[PDB]
Amino acid sequence: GSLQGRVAFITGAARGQGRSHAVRLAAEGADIIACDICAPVSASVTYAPASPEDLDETARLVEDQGRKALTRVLDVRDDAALRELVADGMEQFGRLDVVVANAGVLSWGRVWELTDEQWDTVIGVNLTGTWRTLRATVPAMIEAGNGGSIVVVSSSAGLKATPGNGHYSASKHGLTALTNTLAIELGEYGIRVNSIHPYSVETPMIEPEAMMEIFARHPSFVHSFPPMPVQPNGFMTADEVADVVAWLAGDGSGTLTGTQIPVDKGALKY
Amino acid sequence: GSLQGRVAFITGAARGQGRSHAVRLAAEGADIIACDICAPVSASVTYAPASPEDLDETARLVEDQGRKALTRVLDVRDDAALRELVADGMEQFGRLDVVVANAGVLSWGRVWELTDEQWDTVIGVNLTGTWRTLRATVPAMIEAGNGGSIVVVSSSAGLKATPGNGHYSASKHGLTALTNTLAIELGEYGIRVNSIHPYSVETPMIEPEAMMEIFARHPSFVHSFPPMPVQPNGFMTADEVADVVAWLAGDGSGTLTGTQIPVDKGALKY
Amino acid sequence: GSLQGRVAFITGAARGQGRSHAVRLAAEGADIIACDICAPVSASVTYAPASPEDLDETARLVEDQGRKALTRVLDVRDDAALRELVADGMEQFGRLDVVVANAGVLSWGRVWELTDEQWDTVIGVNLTGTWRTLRATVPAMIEAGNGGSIVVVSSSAGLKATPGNGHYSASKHGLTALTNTLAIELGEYGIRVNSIHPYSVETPMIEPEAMMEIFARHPSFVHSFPPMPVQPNGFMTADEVADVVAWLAGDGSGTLTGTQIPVDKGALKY
Amino acid sequence: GSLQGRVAFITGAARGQGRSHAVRLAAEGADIIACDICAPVSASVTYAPASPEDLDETARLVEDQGRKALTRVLDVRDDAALRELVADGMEQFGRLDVVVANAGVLSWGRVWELTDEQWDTVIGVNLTGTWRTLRATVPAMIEAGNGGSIVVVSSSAGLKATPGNGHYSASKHGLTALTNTLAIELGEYGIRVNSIHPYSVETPMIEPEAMMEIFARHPSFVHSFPPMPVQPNGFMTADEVADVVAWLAGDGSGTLTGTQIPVDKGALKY
Ligand SMILES: NC(=O)c1ccc[n+]([C@@H]2O[C@H](COP(=O)([O-])OP(=O)(O)OC[C@H]3O[C@@H](n4cnc5c(N)ncnc54)[C@H](O)[C@@H]3O)[C@@H](O)[C@H]2O)c1
Ligand SMILES: NC(=O)c1ccc[n+]([C@@H]2O[C@H](COP(=O)([O-])OP(=O)(O)OC[C@H]3O[C@@H](n4cnc5c(N)ncnc54)[C@H](O)[C@@H]3O)[C@@H](O)[C@H]2O)c1
Ligand SMILES: NC(=O)c1ccc[n+]([C@@H]2O[C@H](COP(=O)([O-])OP(=O)(O)OC[C@H]3O[C@@H](n4cnc5c(N)ncnc54)[C@H](O)[C@@H]3O)[C@@H](O)[C@H]2O)c1
Ligand SMILES: NC(=O)c1ccc[n+]([C@@H]2O[C@H](COP(=O)([O-])OP(=O)(O)OC[C@H]3O[C@@H](n4cnc5c(N)ncnc54)[C@H](O)[C@@H]3O)[C@@H](O)[C@H]2O)c1
Repeated sequence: GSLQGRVAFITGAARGQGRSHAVRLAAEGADIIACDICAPVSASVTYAPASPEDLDETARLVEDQGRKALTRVLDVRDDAALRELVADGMEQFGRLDVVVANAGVLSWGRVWELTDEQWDTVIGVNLTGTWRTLRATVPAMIEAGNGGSIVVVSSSAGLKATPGNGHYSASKHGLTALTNTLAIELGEYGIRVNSIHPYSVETPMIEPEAMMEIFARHPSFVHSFPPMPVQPNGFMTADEVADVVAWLAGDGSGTLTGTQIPVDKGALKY
Repeated sequence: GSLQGRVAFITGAARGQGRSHAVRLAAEGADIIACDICAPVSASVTYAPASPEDLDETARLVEDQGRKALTRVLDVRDDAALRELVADGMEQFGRLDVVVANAGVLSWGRVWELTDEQWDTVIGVNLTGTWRTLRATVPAMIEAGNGGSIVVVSSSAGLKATPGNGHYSASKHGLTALTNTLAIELGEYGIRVNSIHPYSVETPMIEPEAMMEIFARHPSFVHSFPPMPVQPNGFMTADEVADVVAWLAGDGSGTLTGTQIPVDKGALKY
Repeated sequence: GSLQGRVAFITGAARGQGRSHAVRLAAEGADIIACDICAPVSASVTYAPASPEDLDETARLVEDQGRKALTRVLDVRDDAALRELVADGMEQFGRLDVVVANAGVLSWGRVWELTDEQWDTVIGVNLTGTWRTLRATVPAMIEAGNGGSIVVVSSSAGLKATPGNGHYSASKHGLTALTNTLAIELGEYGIRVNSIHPYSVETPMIEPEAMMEIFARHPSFVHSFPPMPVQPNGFMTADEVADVVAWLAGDGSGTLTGTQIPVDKGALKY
Repeated sequence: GSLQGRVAFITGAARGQGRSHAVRLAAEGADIIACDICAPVSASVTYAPASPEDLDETARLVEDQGRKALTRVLDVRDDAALRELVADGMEQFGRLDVVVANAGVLSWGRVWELTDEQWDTVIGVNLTGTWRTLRATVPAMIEAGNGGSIVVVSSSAGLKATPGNGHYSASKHGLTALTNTLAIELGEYGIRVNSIHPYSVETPMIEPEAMMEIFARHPSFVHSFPPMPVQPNGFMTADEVADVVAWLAGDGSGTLTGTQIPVDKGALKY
């Protein structure tokens, strides 16, 4: 496979896109270090939470590919827990080639109506939590000496801010900037850093209830959420997003660092 | 008198660019609500801090333009302080036409070498603090019913992330997103929201030794910091930045909302 | 006035936006060199053409501002005619401070359905014609030695390409590039170069029959043409576009070169 | 292989990037239609031209992959030649799945110093010739009814214009626009359209002598041409660009349409 004998570290791997990346990267030959908070993060995040069962199942799916999975329940806002998982992973697998910084949360409210808890939770998990993930993994990837590839999961909202979630758009634009700063800073080490910007991926993060409420109260907001030109009905799958991550993780994308890749089937073109 | 009889609320107004905006908007006719921490923000911010004398100085300069100045020492991370200043300001002036969210801080370190204090300070002042400023002022502007103009001070690093300051670049990209989400959400209220992206402005924030050290350690980082094509030697002034803020604040820029204006004499073109 | 004693050269000045710039820059104190083809460009351009009477009217409006107008019927694709008008303008006024490259045409068709005529006309007037305008005017501005400001009229379709007019979108993206290349090349001469990107300006170019037909045949294209957030009904006026041009033309925008200014009341945010 | 039983049409296939794409897509299992002017395009293009022999070598390299090659000497500016090659191609192969519009030329000069020959050659080949290529191929792809993937070769200068070649930067920005217009127009047909933006690729197009002449006269222009952060010395190869084209051509990129992919090893981040 394109990743035979390599090792990837993936956050938010309990379900959804994170699980898809873990399984796909395993299918490509990588052993997997995977973590997820496996719990509701906040009263302000109103869709269904991931469970520890979900993470165990990612691990079974990785093992089904003939690979090894080290999994752990942790919060990416918990620096000590991240350091320890990285250390345990390096002891078990001995190298670190791919990082997928994927854990995130979403909530909704107009900028001046957002609460402290809404703000702090989204900025804290999405932006600070990603930074902590990067700070914990980068030294191990440098020390391993094999170069590497880091994929930061931003959002289409990380390139074009959307109404009703300025805190989420801010967190995700912040991720675009981290990706690009880190691409410059890690160039000399042979480590590439790129970001993906998905749209309309069918996971529990998309709460149809929340969207209907937003468009009910502010009908003009619909103009920020158009159909996808090459798939004008319904949603893309988490596995489809994993096609992009697999390619970025491997040598086929050796010419890309600092790129913002929209995974949106054309929606950002409208 | 492009702003005759109007009221502007400005953060970080003790000195530097914030001072220049206060005095200019005053000379255009606006009375001024202005605030600043007037103290060191963090050991991690190594250049000289502003003083309470600086903010009194801004107040006197505004008064010399024939206008009123309400000033206060507060931290933009202190929500109650912000709310109280907005309330006292509305009591005194009865309207709010312009917000210039200008308070900010800078420090330097590669992404994986940043400390919790460096990160938390930059994200908390620049991103969260700006959000708190917007949340505290937007409802007064809506209630006044005269529409208005909000200027968010981002940076050239909020459009093109730079090496050695990923936290700062993230904070300022986050501000780009806040500007654009807010522009959409406030359009129906007749309030325009735009961001400026300065480069090389002569204020204490760019005392040169930090940058000298960064380049000495990481020589390749110089490529991210080119000359300004229309001023290839030296620095732009804080009063030059206030020309742009003055035009965005007033009606001459009525066709602009959601725009990112580089104030860089062309440096972003390189 | 902000442009007192200065001289501006404006193309497509017979009506619409170009007329509004001519009259506005005259009100600011500038003398005006104004030109327009005053004729239908092509059978492929289906809205009403400008007439010589239109250009004489622009001249009368300039003269009512107390300023002088040199006007000339010419085609921006005609190099000799451009060179001759620049020369006559320098003989009359002895200087050249502002250039507004505004002449433009529009037609509609899907990429693979466009005719040679449709393509050649739009590329030829918009992209090549603007280039000829800059080549003919830039040497005179340099020679005069007072620095200057050049405004290139692109479109929102010069930043975000639209369906049904790939030729026009390509021409206007070409103008964004020309603006930026020229800004770098002219920096050393003290000449600023910026582009404006309007949307939904009420001129004959936007007679609604063509757009109505495009939408009826290709209904999904409607997603590319959202409302303006701060003006969700109707169109902006040519005089409103002239507010931005006037500011760019003068010293208040001395910190801007190489900037792309959307004049769209927020529409590109959606 | 990923493109087994499919057909790809490639322009500029005599050598350099175009040859790399033809041989790679053949290795993935596609039969090839390939064409090239195999002659000097213009006195204004000063580096060595491709030869008919170059194109025959490409054909052999395709046949070595065990695939069929239909090749033809033609100018992409020549519409009848394109239609006839497309027609012969469909008769021979029966379908058309991938188009790589790669033919291009480069020359150098400041905007107001460019000759008519310089301008007309670069716009005619790069912008108009690419348009003609798309207009000739898109109908055949639609009629075949299998969807498809179209790759437009722009340049880093199609994202960030460069000094000394405003005409080339304009032509390549125009290609960005064509890509995105076409992505919206072709979505309903299951045809994806994406653009690549390479930098520093080792082909005859990079003439060390012309660069040295440019920097000799205008030293400040060097700031637009930085090193590649993940390959700070030397050039990337044509085969490395072909990794990106092979991925875009195939189903692994099914989530991408309207994307601008920089192929620059990070250079655009500086
Ligand atoms: N669903 C979409 O349409 C969409 C679009 C663009 C971007 N995104 C982003 O994609 C990424 C994956 O989201 P998803 O769609 O699979 O949704 P999801 O909610 O199903 O998956 C996110 C996972 O992250 C975990 N997580 C949340 N906070 C965490 C924390 N503090 N520490 C550790 N783990 C945490 C969750 O438990 C969950 O398992 C997220 O970053 C999200 O913002 C989603
Ligand atoms: N100087 C530059 O080159 C440059 C370039 C681009 C952007 N910026 C941005 O411009 C803005 C103004 O900075 P400047 O150049 O005038 O530097 P400065 O340090 O001279 O001024 C910033 C002011 O903000 C105040 N401030 C900092 N943290 C605060 C807090 N928590 N609460 C209240 N006040 C606080 C400071 O006391 C100071 O008076 C900042 O947002 C900065 O990030 C500066
Ligand atoms: N109307 C809009 O909504 C809109 C939006 C974005 C950009 N634009 C651009 O604004 C600019 C001004 O257009 P407008 O809206 O005022 O439309 P308009 O057609 O009323 O004005 C354009 C003027 O350019 C002149 N012209 C056309 N081809 C010429 C040529 N070859 N040589 C000399 N003159 C020529 C015309 O005769 C006409 O007077 C154009 O470049 C157009 O592409 C318009
Ligand atoms: N080399 C670089 O660094 C670089 C960087 C960015 C983009 N590009 C672009 O990549 C593409 C490939 O260029 P390359 O680097 O392989 O250079 P190249 O000159 O080796 O290849 C270009 C090929 O296109 C052919 N061609 C030129 N004009 C033609 C016409 N009118 N009709 C048919 N064929 C024609 C040439 O004969 C040549 O074989 C071009 O579009 C170029 O602009 C190159």
